[PDB]
Amino acid sequence: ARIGEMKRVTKETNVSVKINLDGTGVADNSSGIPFLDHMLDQLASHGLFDVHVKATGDTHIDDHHTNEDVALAIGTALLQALGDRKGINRFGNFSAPLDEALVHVSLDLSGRPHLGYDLNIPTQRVGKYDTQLVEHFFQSLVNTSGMTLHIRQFSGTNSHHIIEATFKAFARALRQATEYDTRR
Amino acid sequence: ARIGEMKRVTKETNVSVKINLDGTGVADNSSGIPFLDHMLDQLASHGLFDVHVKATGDTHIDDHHTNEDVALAIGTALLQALGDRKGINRFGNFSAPLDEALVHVSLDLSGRPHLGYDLNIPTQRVGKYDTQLVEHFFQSLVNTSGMTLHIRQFSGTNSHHIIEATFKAFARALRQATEYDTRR
Amino acid sequence: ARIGEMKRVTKETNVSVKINLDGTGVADNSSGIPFLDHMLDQLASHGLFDVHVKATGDTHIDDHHTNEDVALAIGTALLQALGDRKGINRFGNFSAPLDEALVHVSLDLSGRPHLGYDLNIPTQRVGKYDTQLVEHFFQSLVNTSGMTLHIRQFSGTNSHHIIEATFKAFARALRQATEYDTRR
Amino acid sequence: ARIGEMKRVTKETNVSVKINLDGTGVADNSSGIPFLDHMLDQLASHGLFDVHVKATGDTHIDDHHTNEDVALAIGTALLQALGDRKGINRFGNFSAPLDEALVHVSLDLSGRPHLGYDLNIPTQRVGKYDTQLVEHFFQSLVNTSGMTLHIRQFSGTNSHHIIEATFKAFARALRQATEYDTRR
Amino acid sequence: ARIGEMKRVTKETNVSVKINLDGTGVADNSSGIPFLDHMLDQLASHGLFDVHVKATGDTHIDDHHTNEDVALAIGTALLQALGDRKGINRFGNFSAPLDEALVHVSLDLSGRPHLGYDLNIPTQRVGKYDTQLVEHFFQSLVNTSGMTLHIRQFSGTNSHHIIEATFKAFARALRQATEYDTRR
Amino acid sequence: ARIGEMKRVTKETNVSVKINLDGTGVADNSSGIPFLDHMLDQLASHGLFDVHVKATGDTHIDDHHTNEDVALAIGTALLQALGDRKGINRFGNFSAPLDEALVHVSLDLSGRPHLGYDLNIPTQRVGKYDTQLVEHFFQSLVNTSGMTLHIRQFSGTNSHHIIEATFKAFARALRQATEYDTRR
Ligand SMILES: O=P(O)(O)OC[C@H](O)[C@@H](O)c1cnc[nH]1
Ligand SMILES: O=P(O)(O)OC[C@H](O)[C@@H](O)c1cnc[nH]1
Ligand SMILES: O=P(O)(O)OC[C@H](O)[C@@H](O)c1cnc[nH]1
Ligand SMILES: O=P(O)(O)OC[C@H](O)[C@@H](O)c1cnc[nH]1
Ligand SMILES: O=P(O)(O)OC[C@H](O)[C@@H](O)c1cnc[nH]1
Ligand SMILES: O=P(O)(O)OC[C@H](O)[C@@H](O)c1cnc[nH]1
Ligand SMILES: [Mn+2]
Ligand SMILES: [Mn+2]
Ligand SMILES: [Mn+2]
Ligand SMILES: [Mn+2]
Ligand SMILES: [Mn+2]
Ligand SMILES: [Mn+2]
Ligand SMILES: [Mn+2]
Ligand SMILES: [Mn+2]
Ligand SMILES: [Mn+2]
Ligand SMILES: [Mn+2]
Ligand SMILES: [Mn+2]
Ligand SMILES: [Mn+2]
Repeated sequence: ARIGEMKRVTKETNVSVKINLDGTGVADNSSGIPFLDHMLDQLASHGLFDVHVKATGDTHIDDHHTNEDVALAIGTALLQALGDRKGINRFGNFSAPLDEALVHVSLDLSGRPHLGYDLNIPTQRVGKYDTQLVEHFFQSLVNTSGMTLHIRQFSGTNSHHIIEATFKAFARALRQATEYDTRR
Repeated sequence: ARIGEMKRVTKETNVSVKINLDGTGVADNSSGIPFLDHMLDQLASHGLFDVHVKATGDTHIDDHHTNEDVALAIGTALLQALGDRKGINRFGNFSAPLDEALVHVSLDLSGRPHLGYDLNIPTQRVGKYDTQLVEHFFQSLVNTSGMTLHIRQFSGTNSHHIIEATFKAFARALRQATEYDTRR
Repeated sequence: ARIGEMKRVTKETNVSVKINLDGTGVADNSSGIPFLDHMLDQLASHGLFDVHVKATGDTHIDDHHTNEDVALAIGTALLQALGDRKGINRFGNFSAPLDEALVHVSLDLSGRPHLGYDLNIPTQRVGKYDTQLVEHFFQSLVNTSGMTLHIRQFSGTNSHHIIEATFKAFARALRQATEYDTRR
Repeated sequence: ARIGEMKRVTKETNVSVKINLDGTGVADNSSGIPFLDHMLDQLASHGLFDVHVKATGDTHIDDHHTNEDVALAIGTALLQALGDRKGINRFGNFSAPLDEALVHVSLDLSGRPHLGYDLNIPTQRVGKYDTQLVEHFFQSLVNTSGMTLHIRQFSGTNSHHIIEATFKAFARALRQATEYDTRR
Repeated sequence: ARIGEMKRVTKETNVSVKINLDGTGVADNSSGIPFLDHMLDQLASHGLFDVHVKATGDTHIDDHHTNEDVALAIGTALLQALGDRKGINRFGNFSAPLDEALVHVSLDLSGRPHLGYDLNIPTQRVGKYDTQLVEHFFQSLVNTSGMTLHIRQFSGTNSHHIIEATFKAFARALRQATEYDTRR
Repeated sequence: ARIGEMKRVTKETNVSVKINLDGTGVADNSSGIPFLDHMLDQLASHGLFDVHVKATGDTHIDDHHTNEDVALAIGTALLQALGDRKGINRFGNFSAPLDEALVHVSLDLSGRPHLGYDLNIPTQRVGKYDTQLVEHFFQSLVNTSGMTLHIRQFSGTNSHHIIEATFKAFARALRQATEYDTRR
């Protein structure tokens, strides 16, 4: 089983993260940000990873520094879990709906970081969560993990539906790229 | 008296609902969402139904899952109260103002679900309540009850006035369609 | 083997339907509408289902009531064949060409009905079949089965080619979503 | 193992080609055109075919006649390797990135030739290779093999990145369509 | 060492301020406004001033009166610390980035107050802090200190990044203008 | 003296690089690309670094793979030379002309990679060198070194003048950011 780990402490935040790439979908996510915990459960449920996050930070300023440090920690742990990368599929591709929304995702585990982001989120807040932090989460994840990632919206109107469909399609495309390629 | 009931429990919410179609306007509505309780009182007061709702949920994420599960429960209870549908008017139609706002409603108790929605709500929050949830409430209600519904705005500026006039006109059109047609 | 059945008789039509989700591609389709029989054979041939339809109706008015009642019967039989839905893939996705035409399909077996339809069919009749009935067929199927469905055109000019490519891509995406997920 | 062969000699060129559809990714490509050799290596590496090309021609006029005759020879050898086409998947579909570029490919091994081409290459030369020859290569390949092919660009800026991503996505979609379908 | 002081009490607020122009970067900032404390720490860290603020006010109306009175107090203390202004550089100029944002600042310690402000902040709230108060802060500071100030945005998208880059560039330009000019 | 080193060998290229941050302007640059050697001499001459590059590659395809691998090696060696980064200026800023051209540069040695690129180069080739490789050079350098970089054109017409003025302004801004800050 490919298991990666990371711990990071600064003057703003304290973060611990653990990821299993050959899991059964166990989730235990307790950051300081309740809506982000709901999205990280989708990564376990539709990708079948084991995911565990614990974090405390400076949320009386805002949620920005806690959102950034958690995303950096997940990228580092994924790069440690993958290792040599011998014998994997390496590419993944999927489109996923939630009622009237639909999002398309493709990625490549290349060693070269890049983000292409093309979403149109029509409100500024979902509950207490700020909607500019969705794009900042994915940009910090690709910088520490070294992946090429493209995200593109086909339709949708409700803001809760659009974000949750992104995290569903991302989970299924990442599951495809990390599985072993039994050859032709 | 035509009385319908429903109870639904999931990992997000716990909901109980009871509706009387031949009532005197008794209201007892205690969801977790205070502005939605104020709108459900209009359904009892202007339609003369008896309406009772009790709900608890996961409102520290947001109000979305609690708003959706309550609406599904009301649609199921209405379909159980109606039964065979022998001898009713079946169609209803009404327009209702509140100061400078005016909304037109027509519906048909057909067995075929459809929503046509045409409102223009100019702010994002009324009190703590999110304004995209008005359209999600009516879409969940027509899917479990099987009704054809059309809603169209003629004028209006204040957001509180526009939503409360929708729930007034809906109540008077539903009262017309469920009453017995003493024949010509 | 997951097998679903339905019989419906009204003052307009008489319909019998049977579907096997673990089939070998046996087709026996005899509605009153010859072009619709040719499309239902594609569902058996490219999805590997067993499909059987028998229908008579009031085709001297037009084909509308017979087209609607057959589609409702197929949705009910699919919902009975699926049952609990334990252990399936649940999502499906595919794009299919026929000469110069190309159509993209994605779906989710959710319990929440919705149709997104985006085709541009350039003539009014193919043989004797009316081209507005393509959209009415898919809307009746999602209302009884409870599925989320999105259909989108990428290119194409000939009307026979565009409709037949829709039914090919739909068959391959439905085969993906009903198969058992041997886990990671 | 399905192996196809072809030899063609005219007053312009001399060409020999050999392809294995059940290979391990062995490449030995020596045409007179160095950039085209680099693209043919991608077909072996990402599709897992065995590919061997040897060619000499009249490259002091230009590269046009050598580029056309090699493409015709590959189409003939693929049609000989496939034979009866009993029991294959027959359809294939994939999207592939390279940094900021992304291209979508779908195809069908039908017996009816057609090309849909939609790329936007922003310079006239990559090294010594002329960029109008990319479209001429794919048009000659579909005429001798008899396949339906669609190619469409989603993003990209660098000319080397756009062409190499086309040959990657084409390789993965062709691998899907030639594999045996173990039935449902 | 050039040290300036100020105390101001009204029926709205109570404010105490102390600034050292020849400091080592010691910060002790406790206003009633948490996001403004985070920006005042940047003034100590990148300009190497010693800065100390203590304030209480009427924040149950809003943050406006507390934001205005703190800014007036800082301008007065800077004018007392500078004194005669013999032998200083008097002018300062700097451009500073933070990820995708970039802001240009130039100023002159002239005795004539003026503000030129050209920022485009795309949301209304960062955490609890209102974004119209950024411009009101700088206008009150130049009126009591008597400085000419110009602020201009070159790029940027995230609201937290744009404001924090303004306070970084302002700190480095003010450090340049208050240092002693060892002559040519 | 802060000295960094790197050696990288792949199936495309062979590269060796050495950089001194406290140098006297000694240059010894022998890649396979003659115009790129002329630009690397500007980095020694105007920034006062010592720079040494040796490379061989696959330039009969094109110059792309050799241009990319050299840029990656320089970024790694700079990150090794900097180390802890205690006591440096960390920011740099400069604008530089060459006849009718003028380019503005600012950067920050942050640990977070980002490139903003805004040039308009009016021809496709300068000598034998391809002009799309200027942007690819700077993107590979910021990914291995972890710097924030912004480049913006103010005027210019001749292609040789525009590129050489970029490399002059970059050299003077990097010299500023790596020097020791004798404190205030
Ligand atoms: O079981 P699902 O994966 O379909 O989860 C849907 C839930 O009800 C909830 O996550 C949701 C419903 N609408 C937005 N979010
Ligand atoms: O008695 P009414 O039905 O007219 O209720 C009006 C109330 O004052 C209140 O519901 C309201 C007034 N304006 C918006 N809402
Ligand atoms: O064998 P296929 O699946 O390619 O069927 C094609 C048939 O010839 C026919 O269905 C058709 C050809 N053009 C439109 N329809
Ligand atoms: O190993 P890869 O498949 O990612 O090959 C990338 C190579 O470095 C090279 O083919 C390339 C890099 N950029 C354009 N071409
Ligand atoms: O050390 P820095 O000056 O780069 O501070 C950056 C911090 O992480 C934080 O202030 C920040 C990061 N993004 C916005 N704010
Ligand atoms: O001495 P300089 O730095 O001005 O170098 C100018 C040279 O003549 C040469 O590099 C040049 C002149 N025009 C373009 N390049
Ligand atoms: Mn940030
Ligand atoms: Mn949800
Ligand atoms: Mn919902
Ligand atoms: Mn009211
Ligand atoms: Mn109808
Ligand atoms: Mn046909
Ligand atoms: Mn030709
Ligand atoms: Mn290449
Ligand atoms: Mn004021
Ligand atoms: Mn910050
Ligand atoms: Mn490259
Ligand atoms: Mn020169």
